[PDB]
Amino acid sequence: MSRAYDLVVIGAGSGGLEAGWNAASLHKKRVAVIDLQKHHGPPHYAALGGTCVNVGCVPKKLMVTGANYMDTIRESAGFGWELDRESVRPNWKALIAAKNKAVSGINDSYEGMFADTEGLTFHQGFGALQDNHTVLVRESADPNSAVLETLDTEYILLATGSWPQHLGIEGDDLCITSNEAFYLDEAPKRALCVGGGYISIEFAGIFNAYKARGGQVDLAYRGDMILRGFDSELRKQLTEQLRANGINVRTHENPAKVTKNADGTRHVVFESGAEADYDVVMLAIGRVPRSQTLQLDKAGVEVAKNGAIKVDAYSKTNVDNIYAIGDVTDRVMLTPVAINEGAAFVDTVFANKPRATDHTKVACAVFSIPPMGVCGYVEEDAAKKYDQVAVYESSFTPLMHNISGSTYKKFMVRIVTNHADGEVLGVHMLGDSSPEIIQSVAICLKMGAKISDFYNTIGVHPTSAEELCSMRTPAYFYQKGKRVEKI
Amino acid sequence: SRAYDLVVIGAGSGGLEAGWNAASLHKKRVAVIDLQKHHGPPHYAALGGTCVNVGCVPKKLMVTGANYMDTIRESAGFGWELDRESVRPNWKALIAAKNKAVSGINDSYEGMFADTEGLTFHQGFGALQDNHTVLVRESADPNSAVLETLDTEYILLATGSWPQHLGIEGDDLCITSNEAFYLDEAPKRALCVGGGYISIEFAGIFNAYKARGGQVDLAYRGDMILRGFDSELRKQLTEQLRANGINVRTHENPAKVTKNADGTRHVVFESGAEADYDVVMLAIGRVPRSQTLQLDKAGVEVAKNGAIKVDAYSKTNVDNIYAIGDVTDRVMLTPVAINEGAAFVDTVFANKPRATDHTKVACAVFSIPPMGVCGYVEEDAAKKYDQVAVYESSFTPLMHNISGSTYKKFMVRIVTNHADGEVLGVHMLGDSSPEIIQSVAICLKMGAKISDFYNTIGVHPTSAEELCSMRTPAYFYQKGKRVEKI
Ligand SMILES: Cc1cc2nc3c(=O)[nH]c(=O)nc-3n(C[C@H](O)[C@H](O)[C@H](O)COP(=O)(O)OP(=O)(O)OC[C@H]3O[C@@H](n4cnc5c(N)ncnc54)[C@H](O)[C@H]3O)c2cc1C
Ligand SMILES: Cc1cc2nc3c(=O)[nH]c(=O)nc-3n(C[C@H](O)[C@H](O)[C@H](O)COP(=O)(O)OP(=O)(O)OC[C@H]3O[C@@H](n4cnc5c(N)ncnc54)[C@H](O)[C@H]3O)c2cc1C
Repeated sequence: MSRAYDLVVIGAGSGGLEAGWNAASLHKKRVAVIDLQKHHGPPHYAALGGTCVNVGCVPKKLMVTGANYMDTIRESAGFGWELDRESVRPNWKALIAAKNKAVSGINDSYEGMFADTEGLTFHQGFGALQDNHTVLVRESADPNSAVLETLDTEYILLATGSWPQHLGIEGDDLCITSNEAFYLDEAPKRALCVGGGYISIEFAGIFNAYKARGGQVDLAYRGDMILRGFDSELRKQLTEQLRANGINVRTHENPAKVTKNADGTRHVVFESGAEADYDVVMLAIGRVPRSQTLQLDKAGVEVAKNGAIKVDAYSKTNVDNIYAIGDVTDRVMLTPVAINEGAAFVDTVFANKPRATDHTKVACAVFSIPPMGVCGYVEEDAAKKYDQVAVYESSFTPLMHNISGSTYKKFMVRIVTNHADGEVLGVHMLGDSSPEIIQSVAICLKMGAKISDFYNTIGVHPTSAEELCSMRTPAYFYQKGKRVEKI
Repeated sequence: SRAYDLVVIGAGSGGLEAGWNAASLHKKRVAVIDLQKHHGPPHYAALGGTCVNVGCVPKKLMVTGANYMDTIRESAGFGWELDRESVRPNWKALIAAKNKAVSGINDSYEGMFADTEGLTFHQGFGALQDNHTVLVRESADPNSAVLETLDTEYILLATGSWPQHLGIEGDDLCITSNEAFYLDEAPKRALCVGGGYISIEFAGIFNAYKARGGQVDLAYRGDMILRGFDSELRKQLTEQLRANGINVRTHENPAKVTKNADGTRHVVFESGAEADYDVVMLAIGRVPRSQTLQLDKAGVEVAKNGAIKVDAYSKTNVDNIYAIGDVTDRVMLTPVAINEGAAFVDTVFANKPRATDHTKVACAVFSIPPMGVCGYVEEDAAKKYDQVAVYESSFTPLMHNISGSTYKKFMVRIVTNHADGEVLGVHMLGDSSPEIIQSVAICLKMGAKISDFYNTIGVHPTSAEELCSMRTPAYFYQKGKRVEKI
């Protein structure tokens, strides 16, 4: 045309593909999506479908599902299931092969999508900017490589995601990150997860279920407690449940130096001086916005210090026809948020239905064993926003577990309210099914539920979630930031 | 004045709520009567009620156990190697573990009466001599020994319900869920008669614990199991029941049951079909247990079937006699019984009249896989509103590509009033739907409309996030008539 394409998307991931397909399918726009690869795995790891499909949500969940069988096969003994317990063994190679066929199945569906959505096209290569109206598809991330394509477009959407952060330390190249974790051929007998975030804890559980019999999994983390940013009672009890299933949680610990040993194992010396030896050292310390090879200065797009592309409520940049979504904008790095921003962008730009994504009261899960589901503010946050805050709590060991022998499995729910009017500002739980229970709780929190709304619903019995409906009396309060006990 | 403020007959889910709140909160003298102090034969229930003893608590423990059959099966896909021909379910170990759990709850209740001043337990069959005198006797027989007499200002009858029997010959050789909890061996061939949640729940428990060559038959008169639930989910669940090995026999009803020389029972079906089974469990319905209470000499009205007629506030036609829970036959679930017990104590001793909302009650079926349901079924909703829109999803979770249980479809169906978008009912089939529905009911009590579901951001990867993903109706009921175009 007077512009060959309507939109060029860089990144065929969660947001990118939502954006790309609705603009084409619903609005009949000519959309080009660029990505580095068509199927998961090395060298790029992510591919069509993004990080979540390929080296993220979907494979980690199957791998956590697989890991959960260590506890359910142990637990069947208390309900009468007799089996030769000595014969039980995990097979990591069997897991990675089924995960690999599941993930490649998805990859093949996306190809089909493009095949029958007129106006939608996959362009493979490294996307980079020439100016706000020309996108280059290059052979490599290097600015000097052969340009394969030069796409002239009206609108540019940048949806390139995140990448694993590294440690500055000597030996970093002898460490893997979650990307490689998915493709290991043998499960580590001893593994060090470093970081205290959800990817670290989730991977500590997987390695723990699949390790060989004298194995050990350590999780090292700089802070005082893992999962900073979560409810602190929940973070204390998940540390105890983790410990109870054998992960050695070593807080205030950080790698100093990693050295290759003769046999292959790595030798970590910790900043404390402490040193040990592991098959695998996996760094899960952070995820950084992946903006650096796009040549954003060619179009003049502004980025933050950490690389986040700065965007307004509507995801637009400081260049009027360039928008950005997902992890590269560094707001809430979760797939369903990337998708939502993906959809709000097409309503705004092509459907003149201007929406901004609401990044408040976004629920999320940690698929540790046992998992967590969390939504809204933590009481220390609430205590510096509200005047009168009430904290309701409840703790119990599912009766099941007095029969299965994992008596350490306390289900726990913490509700944080604004005590002036009873509106629920946060709901935090630890225990099985909590990922599933919290979905619909977020529906209540977006509606503006009060604690009355919760204790007046008749419970479904016998369930864990019926605790939600039984917390009538506050456990303690915060009169103006200070933990009070009567308000 | 009277010796007692309240005499509760039936120390179950409703009555223990009612007696402990009136004593502990209001400082009343409450006398609570039950037939025994510990679960088990001969009366099965005991202090704590049918749920604690021969109900929700044991059954859920037995379903959780039944479920390991599926998870040890399914673990192979994720790389767990096991000597799979060594796996044997042991019933006696299940029942024992169950019995140890229930007895400990029974002992909690010993403790509760020990420290609540004013609450006491009196053991025997309670029966009415007039509207201020309750008599505790040795047995249901009117001419049995009167162990003690209680003079009271109010009476609350919370006596529950009991298995419905089939009038056929051989009915004396069928068991019901009461005896199912106390069986010695797993039945290898079991017949579960009934299309309801108890029938389907026990068929799934027997299917997992039976001996290797066995079979569970689920027989029902109707056309499809689980009358009252969403039809599509009744349709889907039957397949998944069959896929795990249950011979589901619809349009079937025992006509006659006889004993065989080895004490297996022989059933002659109304179809002329014939079959032998170790156990024939009648789970055809629950009937209000009002018949031994001598309600007639206190002038109390019962319905045809035996429900004690009570108004919104659980008050009978006799001003100081109330009845709550199953015996009133409003919604026979435990949290409703409990709720009515607290409402009654507010109405009578706090004089804050409350009445129980029996309208948007969520309920779960702990079948394999389970169900979580709440609100209107589209057929009912379409009778009340003339623009209903039905939304629906089903997907097989990826886990189940890898586990091999590819028959396990998760399914959610939302029924709305299309005019305002108010959500009238949410119906789910699949694992965790009991848990997910609890919070869906909170939404539904607060008046959630469908845009509230889909404007929420999803928690990925979970089945629950499908709730937030339905923007388009599948069809509609225009003025009672189904239409897919309004
Ligand atoms: C181990 C792990 C676990 C996770 N678990 C969860 C979970 O359970 N739930 C959840 O919601 N979130 C989870 N996430 C995060 C989730 O993956 C992301 O929020 C989501 O994928 C971000 O969407 P996005 O659109 O920003 O980018 P992505 O899906 O990251 O899209 C990135 C895409 O851009 C491509 N790309 C990059 N540079 C270029 C270029 N120059 N040219 C062309 N293409 C390029 C990448 O190859 C490509 O796949 C997890 C992530 C990890 C790593
Ligand atoms: C097999 C089965 C499974 C169930 N599963 C569930 C479930 O998972 N969830 C759920 O919510 N509900 C379930 N229910 C139903 C639930 O058990 C009942 O709705 C509930 O317990 C009834 O409460 P109630 O207070 O009316 O009476 P109950 O709890 O039945 O209490 C009855 C009490 O009355 C006593 N009694 C009777 N007559 C007399 C008398 N003359 N004198 C003295 N004592 C007397 C009984 O012995 C006694 O325990 C289940 C029921 C059954 C049987």
